[PDB]
Amino acid sequence: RPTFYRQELNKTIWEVPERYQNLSPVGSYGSVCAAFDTKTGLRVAVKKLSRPFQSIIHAKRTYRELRLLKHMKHENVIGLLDVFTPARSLEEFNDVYLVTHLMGADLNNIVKCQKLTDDHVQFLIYQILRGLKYIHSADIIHRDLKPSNLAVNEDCELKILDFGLTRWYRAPEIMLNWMHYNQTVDIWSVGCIMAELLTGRTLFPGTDHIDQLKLILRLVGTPGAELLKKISSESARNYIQSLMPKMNFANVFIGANPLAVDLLEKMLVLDSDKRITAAQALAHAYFAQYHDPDDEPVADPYDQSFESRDLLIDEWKSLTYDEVISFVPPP
Ligand SMILES: O=C(NCCN1CCOCC1)c1ccc2c(c1)C(=O)c1ccc(Nc3ccc(F)c(NC(=O)c4ccccc4)c3)cc1OC2
Ligand SMILES: CCCCCCCCO[C@@H]1O[C@H](CO)[C@@H](O)[C@H](O)[C@H]1O
Ligand SMILES: CCCCCCCCO[C@@H]1O[C@H](CO)[C@@H](O)[C@H](O)[C@H]1O
Repeated sequence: RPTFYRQELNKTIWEVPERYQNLSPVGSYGSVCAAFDTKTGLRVAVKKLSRPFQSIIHAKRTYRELRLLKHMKHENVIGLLDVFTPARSLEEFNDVYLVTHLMGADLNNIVKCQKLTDDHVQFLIYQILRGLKYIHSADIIHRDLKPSNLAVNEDCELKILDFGLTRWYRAPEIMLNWMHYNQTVDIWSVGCIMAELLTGRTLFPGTDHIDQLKLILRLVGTPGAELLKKISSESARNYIQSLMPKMNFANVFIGANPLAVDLLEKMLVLDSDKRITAAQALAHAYFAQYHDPDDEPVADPYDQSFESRDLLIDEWKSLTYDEVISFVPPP
Protein backbone atom coordinates (compact mmCIF):
# COMPACT_ATOMS: atom_id res chain seq x y z
CA ARG A 1 0.00 0.00 0.00
CA PRO A 2 1.56 3.33 -1.02
CA THR A 3 1.38 6.53 1.00
CA PHE A 4 -0.95 9.27 -0.17
CA TYR A 5 -1.04 13.05 0.02
CA ARG A 6 -3.89 15.44 0.05
CA GLN A 7 -4.37 18.63 -1.86
CA GLU A 8 -7.22 20.87 -2.82
CA LEU A 9 -8.10 20.53 -6.49
CA ASN A 10 -11.10 21.77 -8.45
CA LYS A 11 -12.84 22.58 -5.13
CA THR A 12 -12.30 19.22 -3.36
CA ILE A 13 -9.57 17.31 -1.66
CA TRP A 14 -7.84 14.79 -3.90
CA GLU A 15 -5.92 12.19 -2.07
CA VAL A 16 -3.59 10.14 -4.22
CA PRO A 17 -0.48 8.07 -3.99
CA GLU A 18 2.74 10.06 -3.77
CA ARG A 19 3.97 8.60 -7.09
CA TYR A 20 1.59 10.94 -8.97
CA GLN A 21 2.99 14.46 -8.95
CA ASN A 22 2.22 17.82 -10.50
CA LEU A 23 -1.60 17.41 -10.68
CA SER A 24 -3.09 19.99 -12.95
CA PRO A 25 -6.81 20.21 -13.97
CA VAL A 26 -7.61 19.53 -17.59
CA GLY A 27 -11.37 19.90 -17.12
CA SER A 28 -14.63 18.21 -16.31
CA TYR A 29 -19.35 12.22 -13.62
CA GLY A 30 -15.76 13.13 -12.66
CA SER A 31 -13.02 15.72 -12.84
CA VAL A 32 -9.69 14.96 -14.66
CA CYS A 33 -6.20 16.16 -13.85
CA ALA A 34 -3.04 15.72 -15.81
CA ALA A 35 -0.22 14.30 -13.62
CA PHE A 36 3.15 12.65 -13.89
CA ASP A 37 3.62 9.18 -12.66
CA THR A 38 7.09 9.29 -11.11
CA LYS A 39 7.08 5.52 -10.67
CA THR A 40 6.62 4.73 -14.37
CA GLY A 41 7.86 7.95 -16.06
CA LEU A 42 4.47 8.40 -17.83
CA ARG A 43 2.23 11.36 -18.16
CA VAL A 44 -1.22 10.27 -16.96
CA ALA A 45 -4.75 11.51 -16.51
CA VAL A 46 -6.22 10.97 -13.07
CA LYS A 47 -9.99 11.07 -12.84
CA LYS A 48 -11.68 11.42 -9.49
CA LEU A 49 -15.27 10.19 -9.60
CA SER A 50 -17.85 12.58 -8.27
CA ARG A 51 -20.00 11.26 -5.37
CA PRO A 52 -19.54 7.74 -6.58
CA PHE A 53 -21.75 5.95 -4.01
CA GLN A 54 -24.27 8.67 -3.20
CA SER A 55 -27.21 6.72 -4.65
CA ILE A 56 -28.03 3.50 -6.45
CA ILE A 57 -27.71 5.30 -9.80
CA HIS A 58 -24.27 6.78 -8.98
CA ALA A 59 -23.13 3.44 -7.57
CA LYS A 60 -24.10 1.53 -10.73
CA ARG A 61 -22.54 4.27 -12.91
CA THR A 62 -19.27 3.94 -10.99
CA TYR A 63 -19.31 0.15 -11.39
CA ARG A 64 -20.18 0.49 -15.10
CA GLU A 65 -17.26 2.77 -15.78
CA LEU A 66 -14.80 0.62 -13.90
CA ARG A 67 -15.94 -2.67 -15.49
CA LEU A 68 -15.76 -1.02 -18.96
CA LEU A 69 -12.33 0.47 -18.37
CA LYS A 70 -10.97 -2.81 -16.96
CA HIS A 71 -12.25 -4.74 -20.00
CA MET A 72 -10.85 -2.46 -22.74
CA LYS A 73 -7.42 -3.55 -23.88
CA HIS A 74 -6.83 -2.01 -27.30
CA GLU A 75 -4.44 0.64 -28.64
CA ASN A 76 -7.27 2.85 -29.88
CA VAL A 77 -9.48 2.69 -26.76
CA ILE A 78 -8.73 4.34 -23.46
CA GLY A 79 -7.43 1.82 -20.96
CA LEU A 80 -6.84 1.68 -17.23
CA LEU A 81 -3.29 2.08 -16.03
CA ASP A 82 -4.34 2.13 -12.32
CA VAL A 83 -7.37 2.42 -10.07
CA PHE A 84 -7.11 3.42 -6.43
CA THR A 85 -8.87 4.57 -3.36
CA PRO A 86 -7.38 5.97 -0.13
CA ALA A 87 -9.72 3.66 1.81
CA ARG A 88 -8.17 0.72 3.69
CA SER A 89 -11.51 -1.11 4.00
CA LEU A 90 -14.92 -1.53 2.44
CA GLU A 91 -16.41 0.42 5.36
CA GLU A 92 -14.19 3.45 4.58
CA PHE A 93 -14.63 3.13 0.78
CA ASN A 94 -16.04 6.36 -0.57
CA ASP A 95 -13.73 7.57 -3.33
CA VAL A 96 -12.55 6.11 -6.57
CA TYR A 97 -9.67 7.32 -8.79
CA LEU A 98 -9.08 6.06 -12.34
CA VAL A 99 -5.73 6.55 -14.15
CA THR A 100 -5.14 6.43 -17.91
CA HIS A 101 -2.61 7.72 -20.42
CA LEU A 102 -2.49 11.42 -20.79
CA MET A 103 -2.83 11.84 -24.52
CA GLY A 104 -2.51 15.68 -24.27
CA ALA A 105 -5.35 16.80 -26.55
CA ASP A 106 -8.65 15.91 -28.19
CA LEU A 107 -9.50 16.03 -31.81
CA ASN A 108 -10.69 19.70 -31.92
CA ASN A 109 -7.11 20.67 -30.92
CA ILE A 110 -5.68 18.69 -33.87
CA VAL A 111 -8.03 20.39 -36.39
CA LYS A 112 -8.36 24.06 -35.25
CA CYS A 113 -10.94 24.43 -38.08
CA GLN A 114 -8.36 23.82 -40.77
CA LYS A 115 -8.57 20.99 -43.19
CA LEU A 116 -6.17 18.10 -42.72
CA THR A 117 -4.38 16.38 -45.52
CA ASP A 118 -6.00 13.28 -46.92
CA ASP A 119 -3.19 11.11 -45.53
CA HIS A 120 -3.73 12.46 -42.04
CA VAL A 121 -7.53 11.94 -42.25
CA GLN A 122 -6.87 8.37 -43.37
CA PHE A 123 -4.78 7.66 -40.33
CA LEU A 124 -7.17 9.35 -37.85
CA ILE A 125 -10.33 7.68 -39.18
CA TYR A 126 -8.53 4.33 -39.52
CA GLN A 127 -7.73 4.44 -35.82
CA ILE A 128 -11.31 5.44 -34.85
CA LEU A 129 -12.67 2.50 -36.90
CA ARG A 130 -10.15 0.07 -35.46
CA GLY A 131 -11.21 1.09 -31.95
CA LEU A 132 -14.86 0.87 -32.87
CA LYS A 133 -14.45 -2.58 -34.35
CA TYR A 134 -13.05 -3.62 -31.01
CA ILE A 135 -15.78 -1.88 -28.93
CA HIS A 136 -18.59 -3.16 -31.18
CA SER A 137 -17.25 -6.73 -31.01
CA ALA A 138 -17.86 -6.60 -27.18
CA ASP A 139 -21.48 -5.61 -27.91
CA ILE A 140 -20.90 -2.05 -26.73
CA ILE A 141 -22.14 1.02 -28.61
CA HIS A 142 -20.60 4.41 -27.97
CA ARG A 143 -23.63 6.51 -28.87
CA ASP A 144 -22.06 9.86 -28.46
CA LEU A 145 -18.92 9.78 -30.48
CA LYS A 146 -17.48 13.20 -31.26
CA PRO A 147 -14.18 15.05 -31.54
CA SER A 148 -14.11 15.88 -27.76
CA ASN A 149 -14.23 12.11 -27.11
CA LEU A 150 -11.21 11.34 -29.24
CA ALA A 151 -7.94 11.83 -27.44
CA VAL A 152 -4.89 12.32 -29.56
CA ASN A 153 -1.16 12.62 -28.80
CA GLU A 154 1.57 14.42 -30.78
CA ASP A 155 2.55 11.36 -32.83
CA CYS A 156 -1.08 11.50 -33.94
CA GLU A 157 -2.16 8.28 -32.03
CA LEU A 158 -5.80 8.22 -31.04
CA LYS A 159 -7.88 6.75 -28.22
CA ILE A 160 -11.59 6.66 -27.90
CA LEU A 161 -12.97 7.94 -24.50
CA ASP A 162 -16.44 7.75 -22.78
CA PHE A 163 -18.11 4.70 -24.49
CA GLY A 164 -20.88 2.37 -23.31
CA LEU A 165 -22.73 5.01 -21.22
CA THR A 166 -23.07 19.06 -28.83
CA ARG A 167 -25.45 17.14 -31.04
CA TRP A 168 -23.66 17.81 -34.35
CA TYR A 169 -22.28 14.21 -34.64
CA ARG A 170 -25.33 12.33 -33.31
CA ALA A 171 -27.06 9.76 -35.39
CA PRO A 172 -30.53 10.93 -36.40
CA GLU A 173 -32.25 7.97 -34.78
CA ILE A 174 -30.61 8.85 -31.41
CA MET A 175 -31.98 12.35 -31.73
CA LEU A 176 -35.40 10.88 -32.39
CA ASN A 177 -35.30 8.55 -29.30
CA TRP A 178 -35.88 5.59 -31.62
CA MET A 179 -34.34 2.92 -29.37
CA HIS A 180 -33.14 -0.47 -30.54
CA TYR A 181 -29.96 1.20 -31.67
CA ASN A 182 -27.64 -0.43 -34.15
CA GLN A 183 -23.88 -0.28 -33.62
CA THR A 184 -23.84 1.85 -36.79
CA VAL A 185 -25.12 4.79 -34.84
CA ASP A 186 -21.37 5.17 -34.27
CA ILE A 187 -20.60 4.97 -37.97
CA TRP A 188 -22.88 7.95 -38.57
CA SER A 189 -20.70 9.91 -36.15
CA VAL A 190 -17.51 8.77 -37.83
CA GLY A 191 -18.85 10.08 -41.11
CA CYS A 192 -19.64 13.45 -39.58
CA ILE A 193 -16.14 13.57 -38.11
CA MET A 194 -14.43 12.48 -41.31
CA ALA A 195 -16.37 15.07 -43.41
CA GLU A 196 -15.20 17.80 -41.03
CA LEU A 197 -11.54 16.72 -41.04
CA LEU A 198 -11.61 16.77 -44.82
CA THR A 199 -13.39 20.05 -45.33
CA GLY A 200 -12.50 22.11 -42.34
CA ARG A 201 -16.07 22.67 -41.34
CA THR A 202 -18.88 21.08 -39.42
CA LEU A 203 -21.04 18.92 -41.69
CA PHE A 204 -24.36 19.43 -39.90
CA PRO A 205 -24.03 22.55 -37.60
CA GLY A 206 -27.66 22.73 -36.61
CA THR A 207 -28.75 25.59 -34.37
CA ASP A 208 -31.14 23.39 -32.37
CA HIS A 209 -32.68 19.93 -32.53
CA ILE A 210 -35.06 20.33 -35.41
CA ASP A 211 -32.50 22.38 -37.39
CA GLN A 212 -30.05 19.52 -37.11
CA LEU A 213 -32.59 17.10 -38.64
CA LYS A 214 -33.34 19.59 -41.38
CA LEU A 215 -29.66 19.83 -42.33
CA ILE A 216 -29.24 16.09 -42.40
CA LEU A 217 -32.24 15.55 -44.67
CA ARG A 218 -30.92 18.19 -47.02
CA LEU A 219 -27.81 16.22 -47.59
CA VAL A 220 -28.99 12.65 -47.55
CA GLY A 221 -32.51 13.10 -48.91
CA THR A 222 -35.89 12.40 -47.33
CA PRO A 223 -36.48 8.82 -46.37
CA GLY A 224 -37.02 6.35 -49.25
CA ALA A 225 -39.79 3.76 -49.41
CA GLU A 226 -37.70 0.92 -47.98
CA LEU A 227 -37.00 3.04 -44.89
CA LEU A 228 -40.56 4.32 -44.49
CA LYS A 229 -41.75 0.71 -44.39
CA LYS A 230 -39.97 0.42 -41.01
CA ILE A 231 -41.77 3.26 -39.31
CA SER A 232 -45.08 2.36 -37.46
CA SER A 233 -46.57 5.78 -36.65
CA GLU A 234 -48.89 6.94 -39.49
CA SER A 235 -48.61 10.53 -38.19
CA ALA A 236 -44.80 10.36 -38.38
CA ARG A 237 -45.00 8.93 -41.93
CA ASN A 238 -47.64 11.53 -42.87
CA TYR A 239 -45.29 14.26 -41.67
CA ILE A 240 -42.30 12.85 -43.61
CA GLN A 241 -44.32 12.26 -46.82
CA SER A 242 -45.33 15.94 -46.65
CA LEU A 243 -41.89 17.43 -47.40
CA MET A 244 -35.94 16.08 -51.43
CA PRO A 245 -33.33 14.30 -53.52
CA LYS A 246 -30.14 12.75 -52.18
CA MET A 247 -27.13 14.97 -53.06
CA ASN A 248 -24.11 13.67 -54.94
CA PHE A 249 -21.30 13.55 -52.43
CA ALA A 250 -18.69 13.79 -55.24
CA ASN A 251 -20.02 17.31 -55.92
CA VAL A 252 -20.35 18.12 -52.19
CA PHE A 253 -16.83 17.21 -51.07
CA ILE A 254 -15.04 18.86 -54.05
CA GLY A 255 -11.37 18.07 -54.23
CA ALA A 256 -11.46 15.10 -51.87
CA ASN A 257 -10.08 11.70 -52.62
CA PRO A 258 -12.77 9.84 -54.45
CA LEU A 259 -12.24 6.83 -52.13
CA ALA A 260 -13.02 9.26 -49.16
CA VAL A 261 -16.19 10.29 -50.89
CA ASP A 262 -17.34 6.72 -51.53
CA LEU A 263 -16.62 5.81 -47.83
CA LEU A 264 -18.67 8.87 -46.75
CA GLU A 265 -21.50 7.80 -48.96
CA LYS A 266 -21.50 4.36 -47.23
CA MET A 267 -21.44 5.89 -43.73
CA LEU A 268 -24.00 8.70 -43.99
CA VAL A 269 -27.08 6.66 -45.00
CA LEU A 270 -30.19 7.41 -43.07
CA ASP A 271 -31.17 3.77 -42.69
CA SER A 272 -28.88 2.37 -40.04
CA ASP A 273 -29.34 -1.12 -41.38
CA LYS A 274 -27.68 -0.03 -44.65
CA ARG A 275 -24.69 1.77 -43.12
CA ILE A 276 -21.26 0.23 -43.45
CA THR A 277 -19.89 -1.54 -40.34
CA ALA A 278 -16.54 -0.73 -38.67
CA ALA A 279 -15.03 -4.05 -39.84
CA GLN A 280 -16.31 -3.48 -43.35
CA ALA A 281 -15.04 0.05 -43.41
CA LEU A 282 -11.55 -1.03 -42.32
CA ALA A 283 -11.39 -3.18 -45.54
CA HIS A 284 -12.43 -0.24 -47.71
CA ALA A 285 -9.78 0.77 -50.26
CA TYR A 286 -9.47 4.27 -48.61
CA PHE A 287 -7.44 2.64 -45.87
CA ALA A 288 -5.14 0.56 -48.04
CA GLN A 289 -1.92 1.97 -46.67
CA TYR A 290 -2.88 1.25 -42.97
CA HIS A 291 -5.19 -1.80 -43.12
CA ASP A 292 -3.91 -5.09 -41.77
CA PRO A 293 -6.65 -7.71 -41.27
CA ASP A 294 -4.44 -9.56 -38.88
CA ASP A 295 -3.92 -6.59 -36.54
CA GLU A 296 -7.43 -5.25 -36.08
CA PRO A 297 -8.32 -7.19 -32.98
CA VAL A 298 -11.67 -8.00 -31.38
CA ALA A 299 -12.51 -7.96 -27.72
CA ASP A 300 -13.03 -10.84 -25.32
CA PRO A 301 -16.79 -11.14 -24.69
CA TYR A 302 -17.87 -8.65 -22.02
CA ASP A 303 -20.25 -9.93 -19.36
CA GLN A 304 -22.87 -7.26 -19.23
CA SER A 305 -25.42 -9.21 -17.05
CA PHE A 306 -25.01 -6.46 -14.34
CA GLU A 307 -26.75 -4.00 -16.55
CA SER A 308 -30.14 -5.67 -16.04
CA ARG A 309 -29.65 -6.17 -12.25
CA ASP A 310 -31.44 -3.95 -9.66
CA LEU A 311 -29.29 -4.09 -6.53
CA LEU A 312 -28.81 -2.22 -3.35
CA ILE A 313 -26.49 0.62 -2.92
CA ASP A 314 -24.09 -1.43 -0.70
CA GLU A 315 -24.06 -4.25 -3.23
CA TRP A 316 -22.94 -1.96 -6.09
CA LYS A 317 -20.34 -0.55 -3.72
CA SER A 318 -19.08 -3.95 -2.76
CA LEU A 319 -18.87 -5.10 -6.36
CA THR A 320 -16.87 -1.99 -7.25
CA TYR A 321 -14.57 -2.49 -4.28
CA ASP A 322 -13.83 -6.05 -5.35
CA GLU A 323 -13.02 -4.76 -8.85
CA VAL A 324 -10.63 -2.20 -7.45
CA ILE A 325 -9.04 -4.95 -5.30
CA SER A 326 -8.53 -7.38 -8.10
CA PHE A 327 -7.05 -4.79 -10.57
CA VAL A 328 -3.69 -5.71 -12.02
CA PRO A 329 -1.82 -3.06 -14.02
CA PRO A 330 -1.08 -3.75 -17.69
CA PRO A 331 2.52 -4.81 -18.63
O1 LIG B 1 -3.02 17.54 -21.49
C1 LIG B 1 -4.10 18.07 -21.75
N1 LIG B 1 -4.27 19.35 -21.48
C2 LIG B 1 -3.17 20.18 -20.91
C3 LIG B 1 -3.43 21.65 -21.24
N2 LIG B 1 -3.71 21.94 -22.68
C4 LIG B 1 -3.96 23.41 -22.73
C5 LIG B 1 -3.30 24.15 -23.81
O2 LIG B 1 -2.12 23.47 -24.40
C6 LIG B 1 -1.57 22.25 -23.87
C7 LIG B 1 -2.77 21.33 -23.68
C8 LIG B 1 -5.22 17.33 -22.30
C9 LIG B 1 -6.27 17.97 -22.96
C10 LIG B 1 -7.35 17.20 -23.46
C11 LIG B 1 -7.36 15.80 -23.32
C12 LIG B 1 -6.34 15.16 -22.64
C13 LIG B 1 -5.27 15.92 -22.14
C14 LIG B 1 -6.33 13.76 -22.41
O3 LIG B 1 -5.24 13.20 -22.47
C15 LIG B 1 -7.47 13.14 -21.85
C16 LIG B 1 -7.32 11.92 -21.15
C17 LIG B 1 -8.34 11.28 -20.46
C18 LIG B 1 -9.62 11.83 -20.46
N3 LIG B 1 -10.73 11.30 -19.83
C19 LIG B 1 -10.81 10.18 -19.02
C20 LIG B 1 -9.89 9.87 -17.99
C21 LIG B 1 -10.08 8.74 -17.19
C22 LIG B 1 -11.18 7.95 -17.38
F1 LIG B 1 -11.34 6.91 -16.63
C23 LIG B 1 -12.12 8.23 -18.42
N4 LIG B 1 -13.20 7.43 -18.49
C24 LIG B 1 -13.68 6.96 -19.69
O4 LIG B 1 -13.17 7.20 -20.78
C25 LIG B 1 -14.84 6.18 -19.69
C26 LIG B 1 -14.87 4.99 -20.43
C27 LIG B 1 -16.06 4.21 -20.42
C28 LIG B 1 -17.22 4.65 -19.73
C29 LIG B 1 -17.16 5.84 -19.01
C30 LIG B 1 -15.97 6.57 -19.01
C31 LIG B 1 -11.92 9.31 -19.21
C32 LIG B 1 -9.81 13.01 -21.21
C33 LIG B 1 -8.79 13.63 -21.90
O5 LIG B 1 -9.27 14.72 -22.59
C34 LIG B 1 -8.50 15.11 -23.81
C1 LIG C 1 -36.62 12.24 -40.39
C2 LIG C 1 -35.28 11.53 -40.09
C3 LIG C 1 -35.51 10.07 -40.40
C4 LIG C 1 -34.50 9.28 -39.60
C5 LIG C 1 -34.65 7.83 -39.98
C6 LIG C 1 -33.55 7.12 -39.18
C7 LIG C 1 -33.61 5.69 -39.53
C8 LIG C 1 -32.54 4.97 -38.67
O1 LIG C 1 -32.52 3.64 -39.20
C9 LIG C 1 -33.21 2.74 -38.42
O2 LIG C 1 -32.66 2.57 -37.15
C10 LIG C 1 -33.32 1.62 -36.28
C11 LIG C 1 -32.25 1.20 -35.24
O3 LIG C 1 -32.21 2.28 -34.38
C12 LIG C 1 -33.58 0.37 -36.95
O4 LIG C 1 -34.36 -0.41 -36.10
C13 LIG C 1 -34.31 0.56 -38.22
O5 LIG C 1 -34.35 -0.78 -38.80
C14 LIG C 1 -33.44 1.39 -39.08
O6 LIG C 1 -34.08 1.59 -40.31
C1 LIG D 1 -43.39 14.49 -36.81
C2 LIG D 1 -42.84 13.09 -36.43
C3 LIG D 1 -41.65 12.70 -37.28
C4 LIG D 1 -40.85 11.56 -36.54
C5 LIG D 1 -40.15 10.68 -37.59
C6 LIG D 1 -39.44 9.42 -37.01
C7 LIG D 1 -39.93 8.92 -35.64
C8 LIG D 1 -39.74 7.39 -35.64
O1 LIG D 1 -40.23 6.87 -34.43
C9 LIG D 1 -39.98 5.49 -34.15
O2 LIG D 1 -40.48 4.42 -35.02
C10 LIG D 1 -39.93 3.16 -34.61
C11 LIG D 1 -40.28 2.14 -35.72
O3 LIG D 1 -41.73 2.12 -35.85
C12 LIG D 1 -40.52 2.85 -33.30
O4 LIG D 1 -40.17 1.51 -32.90
C13 LIG D 1 -40.00 3.83 -32.30
O5 LIG D 1 -40.74 3.67 -31.05
C14 LIG D 1 -40.31 5.23 -32.70
O6 LIG D 1 -39.59 6.09 -31.81
